[PDB]
Amino acid sequence: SKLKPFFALVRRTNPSYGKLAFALALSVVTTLVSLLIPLLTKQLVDGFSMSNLSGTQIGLIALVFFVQAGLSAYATYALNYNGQKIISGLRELLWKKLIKLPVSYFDTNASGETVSRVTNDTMVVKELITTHISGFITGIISVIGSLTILFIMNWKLTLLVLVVVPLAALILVPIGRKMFSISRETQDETARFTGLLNQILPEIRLVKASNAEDVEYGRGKMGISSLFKLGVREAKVQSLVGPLISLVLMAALVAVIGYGGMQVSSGELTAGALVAFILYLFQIIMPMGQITTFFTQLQKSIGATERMIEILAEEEEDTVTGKQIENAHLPIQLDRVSFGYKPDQLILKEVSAVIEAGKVTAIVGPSGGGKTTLFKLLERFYSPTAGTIRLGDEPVDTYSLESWREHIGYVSQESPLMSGTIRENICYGLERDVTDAEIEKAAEMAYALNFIKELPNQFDTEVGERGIMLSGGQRQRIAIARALLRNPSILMLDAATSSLDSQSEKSVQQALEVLMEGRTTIVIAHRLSTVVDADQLLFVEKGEITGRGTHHELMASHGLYRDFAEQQLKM
Amino acid sequence: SKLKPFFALVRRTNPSYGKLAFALALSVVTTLVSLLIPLLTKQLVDGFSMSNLSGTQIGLIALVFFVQAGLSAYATYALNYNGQKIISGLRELLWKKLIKLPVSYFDTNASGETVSRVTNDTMVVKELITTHISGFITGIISVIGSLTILFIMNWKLTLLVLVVVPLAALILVPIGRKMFSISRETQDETARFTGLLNQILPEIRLVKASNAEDVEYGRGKMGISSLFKLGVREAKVQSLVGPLISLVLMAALVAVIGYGGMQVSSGELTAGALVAFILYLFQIIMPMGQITTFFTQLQKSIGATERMIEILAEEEEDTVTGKQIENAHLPIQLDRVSFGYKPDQLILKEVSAVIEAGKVTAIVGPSGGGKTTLFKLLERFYSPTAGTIRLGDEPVDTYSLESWREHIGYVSQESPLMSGTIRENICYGLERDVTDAEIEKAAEMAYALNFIKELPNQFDTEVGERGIMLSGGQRQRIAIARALLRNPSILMLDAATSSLDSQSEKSVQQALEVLMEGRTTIVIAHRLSTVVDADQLLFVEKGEITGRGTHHELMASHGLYRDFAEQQLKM
Repeated sequence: SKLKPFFALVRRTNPSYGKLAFALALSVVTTLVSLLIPLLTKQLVDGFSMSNLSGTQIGLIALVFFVQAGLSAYATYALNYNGQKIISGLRELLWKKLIKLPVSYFDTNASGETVSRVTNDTMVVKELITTHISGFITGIISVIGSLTILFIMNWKLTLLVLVVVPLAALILVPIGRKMFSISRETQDETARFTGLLNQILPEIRLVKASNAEDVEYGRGKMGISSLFKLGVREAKVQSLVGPLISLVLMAALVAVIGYGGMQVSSGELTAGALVAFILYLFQIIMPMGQITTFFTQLQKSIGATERMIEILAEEEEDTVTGKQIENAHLPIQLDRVSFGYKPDQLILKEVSAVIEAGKVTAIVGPSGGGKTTLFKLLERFYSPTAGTIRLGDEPVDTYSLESWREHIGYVSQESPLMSGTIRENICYGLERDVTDAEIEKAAEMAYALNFIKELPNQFDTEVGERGIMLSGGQRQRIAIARALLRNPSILMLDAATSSLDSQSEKSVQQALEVLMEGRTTIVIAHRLSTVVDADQLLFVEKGEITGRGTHHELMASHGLYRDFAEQQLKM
Repeated sequence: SKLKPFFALVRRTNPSYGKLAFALALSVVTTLVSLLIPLLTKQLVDGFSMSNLSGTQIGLIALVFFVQAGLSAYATYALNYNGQKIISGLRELLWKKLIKLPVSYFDTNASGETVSRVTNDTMVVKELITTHISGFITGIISVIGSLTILFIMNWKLTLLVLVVVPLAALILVPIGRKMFSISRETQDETARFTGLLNQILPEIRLVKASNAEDVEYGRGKMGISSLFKLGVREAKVQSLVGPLISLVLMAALVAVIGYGGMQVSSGELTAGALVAFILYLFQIIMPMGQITTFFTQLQKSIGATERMIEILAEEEEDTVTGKQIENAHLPIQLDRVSFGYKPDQLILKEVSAVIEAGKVTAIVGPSGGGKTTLFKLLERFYSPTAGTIRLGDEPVDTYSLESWREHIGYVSQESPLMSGTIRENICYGLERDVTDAEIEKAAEMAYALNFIKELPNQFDTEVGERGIMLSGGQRQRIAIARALLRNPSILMLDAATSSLDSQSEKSVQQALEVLMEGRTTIVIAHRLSTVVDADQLLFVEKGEITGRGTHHELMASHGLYRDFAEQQLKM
């Protein structure tokens, strides 16, 4: 059944089903060659006297090894190469989907867990396909055909003793499991002792100050004594297991080998059959581990595939919405917007607001209310189900979300840089324009080129893999220049105006007030600089609008009664 | 040479020599028995038909096996039991040392590395001693005896073949090493890709703002392409190495046992000898690897051995210093006190100050000032070298430090508590007095019976692993109450007064003041409650005494002014 999802995925990785079959059959004939190997040695033993035909048989055996090696090598290379093509396809599709579609909240599920899933689960799937789909088939064919050749070579003989030996081995194994259990308890208790020590040391200050080194020495002694008793336990078990292991194993080996010798010395027809038997039981034992490993890893592989298809399931979309985009200059309207999170959580309720077009307007929200949610609603990652943010007499959703975000003036103080150089900022500003060679021209025009440390270079200025060797204000003004470059039509502001002085704060304030004056400006912050800057301001509390109007007597009085208490809470 | 420190440490262990000798000789006996084993099988197989007397012979085989197993078991039990005894001795010595002598500075080295040192190095030493000394002697004996009896068995034919086969194995090994290295290069690029994805992920919100989804899709595709490139090389190397490994190993084994069979059909010196040789050959594989293991872990542990003596190296002093402490109510004097963390560092320079008996004391310190080291040397954890700290005309260096230490009391900022219950703190308030059964009544006197009458249980109420069951305020109050009761002479702390408000702050302040109408106090906190409760107010700057005099006028003029007024403005 799970083969259905597994094959669905490998079908999503579409083009190598014939080469894989080639590889599998070549591996099969490889194992058959390995089966052949003993018999030529058997003939060699049969010759036994002269060197000429013995030399010919040596030639044959060397040739057959060489064929086995070459063909097996080709099979393995083909298998792994195809598998790496497969894994390339998997990662390509997965990354494409995972970046393109899934709107913000899904990556809100987790951060490192997703990329971890991708990496490790892809690796497991690939190793599975190539190594284990080889190994299981080759080994099972090997072992069944091998016991068959044993039946042919040996009757109701020294193959029966062989098959009863692992009976005793299975009787053996649980003893090793018990040893493993005691070992587990051992590192468990050692970790306990380590934790006790970790607790004790940092407070050595109070320990000494109390003159209580003696009771602590006693605590250590107790812990050590407990570890000592457990060590004695492990000792007893280890001693009664190990020699028992050696006993049973060596004894069974002696039984097998010496009973074969009993056959050969008796004149039974087993002397080159004996060398065949030893070689060939060797080839028998070699591949059992592969069988067991496949049996184990199948479960994890299938779970991984389930995870993969789960990640592939969900969907999102952006230009698909429409093309009804216009000049995008109209007041933003929130109409009875109640949609928040999952319809059963309901973090929002009927939130309605009117912000005039081309007007600087900020918001104020509580630390733990709905301010961040209203932020993510203005930036419109969430899909309003109950509420409606009115724009353009209801094409607000209808026109391309890509076109709308193409008008967005996104900015935030937290935002570091994408890895690389300064040019990549405007390359991100690319919208099939590339801004030609108006890139540095605009950098100059809007104050950005005046500022990145006298432009050490226009392209070689490496912003950093992470961006450490640059400060916050620098990157924030880089971003504001980027947004001014993109489209200076609709501006949002997280108000990246924090501790960047009174030089850079006013710098970005005039940047938004001059370059972005007539067009729409939206601010979200906590300080009074933004509330006095904005022409209109609204206030949000318990996930509901609780303030409106201009910001002079209105917001002063809004403060005075309750918002002043809120501010005093902030300080 | 290094065996001399090894012997010195295990001599610090002391009682084991004879028992270890017994065990080692027993293991030698066992390995000789193992050598003996297959000769019995050879006698049996050369017996040959006539399973009757074969019964007696195989019974002799069985008894030899049984005595081998039992002797080996006793050997292993003795080895591990003794080794655990040495581990006990080491752990007790390290713990007694570490807790008792090392003054705070040795811990200021750092914390976690020391406990990791302890646990891991003890484990390594145990494993070394017992497993690897036994194994090294066992293996050398086994392999040498094996080669000798193999001489005596087949001479020039079998030994030459056997010796030359590991020659081809050594030919093999470097290719396996190269495969391993390329595999490591493989995980290197996997981690590179992982880090790229990790970096890009919050950059998903950034790019969804920035609309460069195709740009990042491309970035991921180049990353995947690089991984695919490397995978091709990994594939080629794996394909080359694998078949070559199988080739050499299987073909050489063919050579060996087939030459045996060639001889067998040759009617040379054969039959059970083949059966004998086979057993001996396996008698090599179990020992061989152990040699390798011993040849590594030793040096590992020997460094641990060095590490051990290093911790054992440090020495320190206590109550063997002397005894002169009895009223402990004389003014303390700081006379030219000049010693930082190290004489060369000179964090502290000739600081001189006066504190009269019973006077409250408050110390004002900056973040970068030597305020912490000043407090630590008041704790007398920083040994005076040049300067002199003396109350009672320099007995500080004559009487025992711990004596002054019970005569003083301390509580820190965080003020955690010993793992366990209420009994931890109160019983730590014991100095052979045992404080009868008034501990709870005294706690009541010190306003500590609040959480006695909480009473989840008087003694059974347990705080958890660390003590998170309680809160900062209640832990602070219980600890201070108990310790101040325990030590009513000098009184000292860093004022663990916090956001524990006005109820806890005032209550604990008045309680400690009740503890000290006739007792001396000193505080180095960073607020103003203790200073206005203090009659002398002092400041530290650059490891130098400044800002002395009475609180109100003198501090407002100079002490509480200057940088303190500056940071008050910063408040």
